[PDB]
Amino acid sequence: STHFDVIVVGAGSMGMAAGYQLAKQGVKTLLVDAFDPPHTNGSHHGDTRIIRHAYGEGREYVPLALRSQELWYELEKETHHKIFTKTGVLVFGPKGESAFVAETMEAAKEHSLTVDLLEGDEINKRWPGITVPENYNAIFEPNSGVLFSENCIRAYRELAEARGAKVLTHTRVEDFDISPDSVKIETANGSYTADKLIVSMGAWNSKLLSKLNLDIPLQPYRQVVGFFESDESKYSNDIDFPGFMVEVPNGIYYGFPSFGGCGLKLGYNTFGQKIDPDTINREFGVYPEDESNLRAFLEEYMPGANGELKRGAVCMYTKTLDEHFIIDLHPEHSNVVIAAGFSGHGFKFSSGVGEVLSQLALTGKTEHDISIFSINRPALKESLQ
Ligand SMILES: *Cc1cc2c(cc1C)nc1c(=O)[nH]c(=O)nc-1n2C[C@H](O)[C@H](O)[C@H](O)COP(=O)(O)OP(=O)(O)OC[C@H]1O[C@@H](n2cnc3c(N)ncnc32)[C@H](O)[C@@H]1O
Ligand SMILES: [Cl-]
Repeated sequence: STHFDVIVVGAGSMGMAAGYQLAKQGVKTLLVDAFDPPHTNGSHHGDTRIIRHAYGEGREYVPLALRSQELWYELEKETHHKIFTKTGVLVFGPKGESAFVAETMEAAKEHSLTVDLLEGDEINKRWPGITVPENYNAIFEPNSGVLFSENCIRAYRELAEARGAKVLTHTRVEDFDISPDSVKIETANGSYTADKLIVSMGAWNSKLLSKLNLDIPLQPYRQVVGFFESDESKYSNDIDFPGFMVEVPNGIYYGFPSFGGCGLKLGYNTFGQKIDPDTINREFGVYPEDESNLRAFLEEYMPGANGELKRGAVCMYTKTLDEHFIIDLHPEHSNVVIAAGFSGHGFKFSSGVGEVLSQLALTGKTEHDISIFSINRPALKESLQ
């Protein structure tokens, strides 16, 4: 016997941010999650997340990256939880052989971002612990950095609840009942109604959006990361070792400097096992590529951080065909908002997306230009049942 103004299904990276934005405006919101955010079953754990401004995936992402950065700084001031550390982010690759590096440089240029350009030995000299061939070039962004993702969701939740938002945990939404003037969700713990619905179930979007008559290609991928014992005199955040995302002949890798001696963290971005969020094996090391792919990179580019494995984590990417996000209203229901397919690089934007989702749910529009994330774009191959 309780109606809400807005219901958010999937209170993760995007959903909890949306809940915070809605709650702050006095909007009666209900957030429902299959677990208890932040948790280790979705796509937000692993402790840290890189945030970049100069965007190699496309310069059209810069505006939202900058707005998100400002929002992260605001969150830092609103909670006791640590939110962001300005490690700066280094991007490098073979000269003339990386579209990612090239677009990163062009994005910085087009938006007048503050960055350093260096190559060959200059990279090795500036950052002891990095060893790249002389034919490698790079762009360093000193003002971007590292976000503590679990703290972000935890802070957004605590703030949202303090303002009246209700969070229903360990409740898996199984179906949706949408009408022209209301929305209703079904769960093992009961049904709820509201005026608007926000759908942000991460990897599970690939299995439940069909319940909304949507047939959009979304592939979940098993993506691991490892923390390795490193030479702290070189890889510690304290000695300014940067966060990074680089492209080498065999793919794209990303990493973080050691924080308080937790060890350098590394991940392989271009490769992962195709999986189902309900049957994925979340144990690190069950595939010999888990650890081998990482050490193959370390022994060649950051030899001093190829020590004993301290910790491992298994997480998920949810890719769209063009690897661009999906942030839009449901084509058949203006009272339903969709957030999906962040394709492995959406957390840094979660703060900004929360704001966008709030605007879409309340007004059906947003001040941000989200055209590249249209649910109707061709490269997506979207359709109905
Ligand atoms: C996996 C990964 C991703 C990643 C990364 C490293 C790894 C190993 N590093 C990143 C980085 O350095 N910078 C960056 O910008 N992004 C990076 N990423 C990607 C980012 O983490 C993902 O894009 C992001 O987390 C996507 O957010 P989203 O909100 O989509 O996913 P979620 O956080 O998993 O939240 C979904 C929630 O919904 C719930 N759920 C699922 N099904 C249901 C049902 N049926 N009912 C109710 N709730 C449901 C989940 O429980 C989850 O909490
Ligand atoms: Cl993702």
